[PDB]
Amino acid sequence: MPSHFDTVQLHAGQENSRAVPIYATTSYNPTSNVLEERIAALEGGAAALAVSSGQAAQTLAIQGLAHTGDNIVSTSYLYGGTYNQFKISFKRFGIEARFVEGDNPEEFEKVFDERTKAVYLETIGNPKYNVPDFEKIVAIAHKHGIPVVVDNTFGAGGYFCQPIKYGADIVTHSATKWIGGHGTTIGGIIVDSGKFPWKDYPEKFPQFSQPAEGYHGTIYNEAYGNLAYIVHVRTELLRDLGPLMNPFASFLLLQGVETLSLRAERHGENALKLAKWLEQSPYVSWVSYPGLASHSHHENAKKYLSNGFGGVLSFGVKDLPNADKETDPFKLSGAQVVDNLKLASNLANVGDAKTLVIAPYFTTGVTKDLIRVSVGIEFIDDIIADFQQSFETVFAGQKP
Amino acid sequence: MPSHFDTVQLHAGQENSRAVPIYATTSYNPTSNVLEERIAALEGGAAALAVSSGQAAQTLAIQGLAHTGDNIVSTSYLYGGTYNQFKISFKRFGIEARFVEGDNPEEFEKVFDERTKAVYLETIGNPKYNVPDFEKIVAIAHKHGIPVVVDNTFGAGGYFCQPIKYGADIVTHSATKWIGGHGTTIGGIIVDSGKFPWKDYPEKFPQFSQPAEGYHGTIYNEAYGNLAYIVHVRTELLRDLGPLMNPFASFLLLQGVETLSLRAERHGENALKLAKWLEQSPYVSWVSYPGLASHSHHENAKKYLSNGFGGVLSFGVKDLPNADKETDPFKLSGAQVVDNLKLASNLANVGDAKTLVIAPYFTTGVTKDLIRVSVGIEFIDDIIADFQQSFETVFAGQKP
Amino acid sequence: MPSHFDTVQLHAGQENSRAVPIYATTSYNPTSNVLEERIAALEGGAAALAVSSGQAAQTLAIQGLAHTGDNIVSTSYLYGGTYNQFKISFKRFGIEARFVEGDNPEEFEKVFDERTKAVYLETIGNPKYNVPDFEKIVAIAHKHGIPVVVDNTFGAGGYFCQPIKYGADIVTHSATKWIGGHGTTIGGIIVDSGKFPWKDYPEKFPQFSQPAEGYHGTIYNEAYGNLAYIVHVRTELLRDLGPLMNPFASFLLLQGVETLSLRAERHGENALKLAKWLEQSPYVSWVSYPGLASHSHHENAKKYLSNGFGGVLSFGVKDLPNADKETDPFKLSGAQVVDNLKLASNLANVGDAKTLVIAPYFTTGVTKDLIRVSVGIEFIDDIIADFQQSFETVFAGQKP
Amino acid sequence: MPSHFDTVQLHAGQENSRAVPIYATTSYNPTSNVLEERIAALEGGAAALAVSSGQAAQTLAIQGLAHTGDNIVSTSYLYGGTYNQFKISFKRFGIEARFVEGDNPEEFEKVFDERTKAVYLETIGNPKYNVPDFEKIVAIAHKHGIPVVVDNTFGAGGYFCQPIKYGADIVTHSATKWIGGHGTTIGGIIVDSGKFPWKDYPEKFPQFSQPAEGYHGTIYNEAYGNLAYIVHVRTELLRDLGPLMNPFASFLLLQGVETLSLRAERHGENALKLAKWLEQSPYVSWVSYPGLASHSHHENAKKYLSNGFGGVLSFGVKDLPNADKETDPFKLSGAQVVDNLKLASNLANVGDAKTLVIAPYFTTGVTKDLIRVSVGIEFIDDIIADFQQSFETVFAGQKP
Ligand SMILES: *Cc1c(COP(=O)(O)O)cnc(C)c1O
Ligand SMILES: *Cc1c(COP(=O)(O)O)cnc(C)c1O
Ligand SMILES: *Cc1c(COP(=O)(O)O)cnc(C)c1O
Ligand SMILES: *Cc1c(COP(=O)(O)O)cnc(C)c1O
Repeated sequence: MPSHFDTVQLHAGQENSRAVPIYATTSYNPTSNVLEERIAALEGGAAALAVSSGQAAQTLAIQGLAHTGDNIVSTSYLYGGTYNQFKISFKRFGIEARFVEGDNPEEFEKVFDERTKAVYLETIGNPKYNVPDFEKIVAIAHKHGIPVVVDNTFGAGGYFCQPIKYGADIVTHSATKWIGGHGTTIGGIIVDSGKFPWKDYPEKFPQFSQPAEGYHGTIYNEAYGNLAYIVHVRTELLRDLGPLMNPFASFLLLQGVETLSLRAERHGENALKLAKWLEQSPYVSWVSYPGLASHSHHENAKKYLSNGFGGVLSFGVKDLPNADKETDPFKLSGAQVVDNLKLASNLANVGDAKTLVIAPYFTTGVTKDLIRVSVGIEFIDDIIADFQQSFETVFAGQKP
Repeated sequence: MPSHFDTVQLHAGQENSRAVPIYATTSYNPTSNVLEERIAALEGGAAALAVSSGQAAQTLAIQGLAHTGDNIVSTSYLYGGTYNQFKISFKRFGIEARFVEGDNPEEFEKVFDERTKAVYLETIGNPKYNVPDFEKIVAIAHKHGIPVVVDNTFGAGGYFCQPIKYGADIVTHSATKWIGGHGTTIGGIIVDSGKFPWKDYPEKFPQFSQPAEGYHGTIYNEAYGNLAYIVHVRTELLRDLGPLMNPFASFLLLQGVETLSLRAERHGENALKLAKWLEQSPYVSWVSYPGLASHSHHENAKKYLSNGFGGVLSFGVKDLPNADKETDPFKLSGAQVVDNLKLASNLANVGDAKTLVIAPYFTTGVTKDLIRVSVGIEFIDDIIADFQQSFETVFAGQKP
Repeated sequence: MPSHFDTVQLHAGQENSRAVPIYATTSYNPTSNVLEERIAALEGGAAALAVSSGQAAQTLAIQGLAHTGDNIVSTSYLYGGTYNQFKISFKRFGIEARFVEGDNPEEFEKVFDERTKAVYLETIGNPKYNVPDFEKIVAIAHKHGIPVVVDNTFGAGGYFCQPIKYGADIVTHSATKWIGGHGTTIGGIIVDSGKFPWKDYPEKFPQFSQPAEGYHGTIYNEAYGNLAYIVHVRTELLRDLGPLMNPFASFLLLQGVETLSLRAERHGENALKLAKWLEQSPYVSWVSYPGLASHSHHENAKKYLSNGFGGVLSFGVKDLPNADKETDPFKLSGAQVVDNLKLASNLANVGDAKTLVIAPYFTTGVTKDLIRVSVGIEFIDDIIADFQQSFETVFAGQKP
Repeated sequence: MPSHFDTVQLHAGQENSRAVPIYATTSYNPTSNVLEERIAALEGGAAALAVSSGQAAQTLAIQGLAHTGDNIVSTSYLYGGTYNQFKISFKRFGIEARFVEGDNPEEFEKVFDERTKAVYLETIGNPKYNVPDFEKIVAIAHKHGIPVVVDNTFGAGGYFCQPIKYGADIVTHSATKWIGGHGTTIGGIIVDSGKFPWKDYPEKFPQFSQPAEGYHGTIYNEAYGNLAYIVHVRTELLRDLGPLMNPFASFLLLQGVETLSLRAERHGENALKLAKWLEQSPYVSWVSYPGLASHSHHENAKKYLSNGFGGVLSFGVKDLPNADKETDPFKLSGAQVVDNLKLASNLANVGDAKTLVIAPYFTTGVTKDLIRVSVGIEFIDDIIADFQQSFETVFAGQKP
């Protein structure tokens, strides 16, 4: 299970002061550059760009492809923060999001036209935890000269999945999650594979083909070759729109990256064990996790993930007797179970070293019985023991 | 000079640990909140929002007003980065920037239609340091139901000018400059006056009057009344597009604010004394600074600024013999003066406590003789002596 | 009023990235070195050393001179924490502190013996704010081959007093106070004049004259000449005993240093004005401030202080009716006034930009009527008004 | 391998903002408080104190036991910096360090007298990695009423050893090393088991028995019972002597602790494998690591360590021809091996996630051939391959 990734996450971008300085300066960012190269190296990309958040990394990524009058094609299985960004905020920019339920390859193609500037996927989709069929979707997007953008947040900076290996062109990360690993720092990363042939599609992507008025009349394809996309995103979009990552955030996230494979491995082993334990528990109706045999999209998971199946799972708790008669929400077995955990923390992030839970129906396909768990790196027996005592307290004196 | 500003910059938002904790967390920003409240109070606004840069402040401020198909109307006296942002970047979003030379208010009205969603000004415009006629431009924009957005970066956090006092609706700052004060930290702020009556223009500004699909069906005008703009910018745009200020940035900027009035006063007084001296120098051909009586906009400057005239001036250095015959740039007198400076630092920021100079034709009204100076809070005799010794070097073996 | 000091506090040690990096590194401090060189220049010293606290700066400074069996001679007008340090902690190290009273030099001579390794002064002593007669005490210490160590904390980093200019050998600072300026960061500085002739006293100070076994047999006097003291303190004491300043602290203190003269000037000016105003107040029995003619050591203050008289003052509030008939402490006017302050903050620090108060008799001569103010840089009229409204409340229904 | 240590390292001290705020304040440290409770829980201690560095932790730890005229008794197998501290700087304090070669209990006893205030040991001693016989040495120390102080730095925060379970009284750490884990942050920890019965030695330890003049006449043994040591060290020594830990360092170290078990396990496993590999190399003359069967102390090591044998090893490289005629020491083989390493970094720290090497003859038992290696958590094959390619280069064109 140890591999070269362990070396890369400590050395890529550090060429020759051993720790990298916080260049807290406006004027002459080396700290962000190390981070960028390291995540590039871990993803199997050519270059990367750091921005102030996951949401910013997704925003710039798409705005570097699509302009007013354009469209993008996305899975409907969206991290809920991405869904509003797409359907609502992007619409105010004249960018139309088109959603393909299920991920039959020919369903994608039926909404393609010449104004389609990206296909957008998530490595592990919220909230059915389906892994996309990267090869089929990439073949069909590339056939029509459309680049593929993948949110690989749940791939933990490349540890569980490197979608560039399966043909993805652009990868985005909420580094806020597993890359940082400690719930201290918000950040995003955009990674360019450097393999999408912009030159073949000068009319679809004029931003790389035509002199850039905003950058000394540079033709990005001529001046930067295969890095045209990421250079344009840096020199025009980041410059003009300004979601830059603070060097202190760059520093903290570099600290996390140094232990990424160790943390992620443990997150995955703990999540698979917790998911298996929940599934056999008499308190639980169902569990959703990509590493369970019972998972529908397990075939893709097995093919495209490695070293495990991600840090996150969902499960439903069985009802208290008199389930639907109870007029009060908070008194339902899901919210109760969350309120009685002592180890797990009730809050909305994922990718902390600490185990985190949320019961969606009660604050933020959301049923009342549903608990989402970002599984931490605590001792698995204490994690399980925490759920068990919560179940016990909630179903107090009353078989499961 | 001392005023209640001195008290506010230390106490607004810390009404109730004596220093403000850096809450480097993702999950449950309070440092950001103190900064926002403090800049709001100094500018006389109702509320504010901190974001990752000045560029982002301007981007979100406009994107909270204008959607694709809309237009905005702007002075053409723009900060370099605002120009490309407006001309090139906003165009990709379907927002048309209409530029209007001079500060005749009839030039503004000329280019209004009912899809005009903002008028945009700079308190002290670049590169000629023109202060606009706030009263007249506001009057005419408000007549047509159009809100006025003012980049008050050169007003130093409200110290040299509070555009809201003259009817501005929205104020944006590069907090990177004088607010921070030390060249360490990038950051932006948006300040809402809360005096623009969104309710009276339900169709020009649908984002405040129609149910927000991306925010639980809320009608911002109904739920948040006079704070509809700023709440929308926060809960929709900031959330979806993601240019968040890091808490370490919030923290350092808060430290700068606490001395803003002390610093800005000294920047003002030093700039004026440098300007007057350059105006008597045999080595100078012209000087541009709003507090000089010879400046074309000296009247507006006197009426809308107070406590001084800002920290930035430009001047032209006398030509050396063979100036147009000279083919090589670096031997032009401007580049040579900048090269021989010892105290001043050659870089592009403004608003550092250190004095900074740039000869924009020899790096980035961009004529060959032109030196721009952001005048620092060094002892004035040391700043002057620095220019003097360089002039002497550059022009040696001649007659001043 | 402005002087070269304003240039020095921005430029010294920044030799040739505009801001100084945070080198958060164990291995290869540069940030620290800038702070050191800058405070040395501000104090007219040859070199300096940064350490984790004012208490650490005092400890190492003394342990750089005195060993077990030795004594030092100190004013008894000690900041509270220095007294315990000296009388109690130093004793466990076999260093005996001898406390001399008043300013008279002859009393100094009487307790001097061949094992006296230092004389210790404070620039403004607690809590009577008496300034020492530097010239007489230095003359009589130097006659006996004894160096003078001065805690110049209340000197505000050289702004109000540079004791080295009156012959002091070694100056220490709690940089926690005026040097940082914001109550955020704890730190200490030791400054060496480089002017004490260690070579003339090889027996009194063997640590500079005998091969140092702890440092490869170096004789500090030969290898480092006039810097023997500070090099010995760095390379032996800091190394072995370990009170090192973290580079983040170094960074924040440097930011404060950049406005030192502006803050200190305002603190001094506001304290004098407050002091005068309290004196004429009929709620006030007495006022102690070095810049009042009423002060007993006024003449030392005017000879050795410049640009003002420090940031700190004490005063007595007149008794309420039933003065000695109150056996409840908290009903006395002193405590009542601090509780009804709205702008001032009640805590034990000095040197914050904000106004700080304490009634030491009701938590930390220390009489029942006494309030200690560290006067901030708020608008003076707001500070005064805060006292008045407090007075009026406490004395409501009763004459001044 | 995974255990409860994994939960404790995440949760101890964070009872109920999910991330710990950085309280950068001088006035009212909770960040340090979390780190102290955590390291105490990981060591099996009652309480702990954070200080500016490991050197400071060792200094205050001893100064809280021994006063002028006292002695302590110490292994001779000391980390370099400790030896100078003990032999030289402590002597200036009137504390005599009595060094006891070897690890026979009885040799400790022969230098005990009634002024012996500590026995000081190291978990893995330098420079030959000997583990002391804890049980035997604690029994003879405690028989004479002497507390045992253990530098457990190389125990990695309790992961490889918890000396308190073997009867140690006080444990110190350089948290600079594995606790922190990234070479970013300097710090120390003192841990008190709360088991040493101070009340039975009121004259050997008057600091806990006699009213404390430096702290309100308190008798630590009465007011604080079994926590008298750690409270006296905090409220008197830390307060007067001032080696405070900055909250930024607290925060960074807390982040490191959250991955301690995962890092330390990989360090231990990587060192053992590198050790074994070195043992099959034709370029190596000897290897020293506690986990090898050939190590002199292998039995103590097996008894008192667990989960591995620590992260550091040393070895000696064969000479190149003409050792003795070489007059440039950078042309010797140990130096050349270090110079040709690509992955390993040449510097003095240990306990970084990166592999570090030093050949101490060429910089800081120190012989020509010695390389010390702090083995990092890179992929072991990369680490081995680095040494191999280095040997291949240095000894190119030769017999092996
Ligand atoms: C958290 C998250 C995001 C948004 O990231 P931020 O850094 O919080 O802006 C987007 N993608 C995935 C799948 C996420 O989990
Ligand atoms: C610097 C500047 C900007 C841009 O702000 P950043 O914080 O550098 O993104 C905006 N307008 C003015 C006038 C500024 O000087
Ligand atoms: C605050 C103070 C000290 C102690 O400094 P710390 O940085 O608080 O350890 C010493 N001397 C003076 C006069 C003080 O004001
Ligand atoms: C590094 C170290 C120390 C000294 O700690 P610092 O944090 O460098 O002051 C002492 N003991 C051990 C064994 C060491 O490894």
